[PDB]
Amino acid sequence: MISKRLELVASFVSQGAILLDVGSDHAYLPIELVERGQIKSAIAGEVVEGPYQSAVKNVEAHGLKEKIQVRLANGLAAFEETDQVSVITIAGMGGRLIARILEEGLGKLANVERLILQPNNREDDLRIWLQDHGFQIVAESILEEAGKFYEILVVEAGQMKLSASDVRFGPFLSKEVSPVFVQKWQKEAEKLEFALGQIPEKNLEERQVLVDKIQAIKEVLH
Repeated sequence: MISKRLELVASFVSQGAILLDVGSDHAYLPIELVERGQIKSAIAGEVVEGPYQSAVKNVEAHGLKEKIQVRLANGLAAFEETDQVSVITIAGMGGRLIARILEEGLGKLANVERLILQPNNREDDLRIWLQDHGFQIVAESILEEAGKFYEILVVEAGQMKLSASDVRFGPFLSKEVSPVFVQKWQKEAEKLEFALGQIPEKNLEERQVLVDKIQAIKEVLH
């Protein structure tokens, strides 16, 4: 019932966890995880009425009302200390929206062991946010799906100090340089090389930003 993207997210969900899945997609991830004996129970948060009702019905269809609660609430409003959530997944959103949800519920995160985050974009700004709020990345994965590329960041409480290069490329991804990582950044290099092809020729400052981006990529791929 889940895609390769969410299956990859799933693989970081610690055995025995109590899970909060934020904006859960039809509750398929938590349903799947409980059905395979991987977690004890879950909360699926949904902020809109449609996705809320679909998550409620899927959980009911699967007979898992005793193990998965579905709550109508925005982001981290879906849980409280008393829920004993140990893992939170937040997947399928832009990275700055992930940061906004983490920021608004920042006061509840101290007793969560692990966050698994799959930003659709702005991964760099999410890594800055994490670092500035007392979180460290402890694993990263990257996949391709229908011709697009998705990063997954695994995070636990603690300090990190990222280089500009780790901010942009990922401290784990830039070390592995997997075949999928190469396709993503190579494709991004050619996009940049094409755009810098357009804009000419004066206004150096402007072309410069694109030039530095291209070298950064060349360096991390060497």
